[PDB]
Amino acid sequence: GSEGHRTLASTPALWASIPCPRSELRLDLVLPSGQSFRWREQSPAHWSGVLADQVWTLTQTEEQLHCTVYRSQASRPTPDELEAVRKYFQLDVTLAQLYHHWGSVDSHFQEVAQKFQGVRLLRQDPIECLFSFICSSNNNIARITGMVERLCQAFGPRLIQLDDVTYHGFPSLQALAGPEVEAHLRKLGLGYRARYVSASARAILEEQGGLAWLQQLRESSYEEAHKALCILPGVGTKVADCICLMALDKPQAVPVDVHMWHIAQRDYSWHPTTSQAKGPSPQTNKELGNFFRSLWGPYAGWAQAVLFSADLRQ
DNA sequence: GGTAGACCTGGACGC
DNA sequence: GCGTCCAGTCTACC
Ligand SMILES: [Ca+2]
Repeated sequence: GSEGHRTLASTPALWASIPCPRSELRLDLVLPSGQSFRWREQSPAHWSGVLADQVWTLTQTEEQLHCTVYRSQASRPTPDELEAVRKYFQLDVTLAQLYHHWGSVDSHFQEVAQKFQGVRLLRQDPIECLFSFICSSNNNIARITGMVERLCQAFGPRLIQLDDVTYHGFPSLQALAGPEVEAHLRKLGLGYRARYVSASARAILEEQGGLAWLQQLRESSYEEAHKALCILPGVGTKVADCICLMALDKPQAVPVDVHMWHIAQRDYSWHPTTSQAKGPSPQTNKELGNFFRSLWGPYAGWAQAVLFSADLRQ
């Protein structure tokens, strides 16, 4: 009863509400591995994970976002705690407003977007996002989720246990920088990315000024930020964009990959013009990214998320 | 400066 | 059921 993951039905007195229409947010479209890889629908329509260093379970109704915290006497979330939720979902950004603009300038978005309202971007932690996406390169979402999970089990701070699940917070730079971590990661299956995680941790900590460095990029320019990020091992343009776009408040960053070429090509008949080659290449990927930035504007990245959600569901 | 190949893993095809 | 193919960075190199 008071054990296991909670539910809106089962322990009512424990949930608080955040005004939020399913049109402005769709948990089933945002939390599935892709932006973050740490949320799990442990119970239908109920997603659990670590948010702001505590475990929560989120579920929604047609006009309400219900939340629940596990921290020591159990109680519905406090108001401030709920804010952390709004900050994470960047609720002050109005999806209706953004969708309208994109629709206005792009008939195809206009079409496709209808069935997939409520796709926004999570404001993630630089560290987690950096390393989560270092694991994403030349890989698929299934393995990535697995890799990230093992990584957090083995190196992240132990949080609280629900049923047979012991939550962990994302590892720290120090942790990831520790000795013999690479051999450890290799044993978890991150393959060659094992070294990348190990090296980027040490690199940040011993060559760029530590944690503060990343935290400074939130204030720098996308151009600068993306630039700086590329230094780290296993971090190219793509991963650099993911980080800028999902944790460094750079909403115009557009992560270009084979996925995107497919969309650019079959939905816009897009061709590289000022570039050289006909297929994917550093110059051509740079172009594809510019194409969408001028087509969608300042929040191009957010827009891309919408097409990706609608696409995969087909 | 702008290409090619190589690359840990493991679920998908295709033969 | 085996071998090839998918799902970004990095480096050797013309
Ligand atoms: Ca590929």
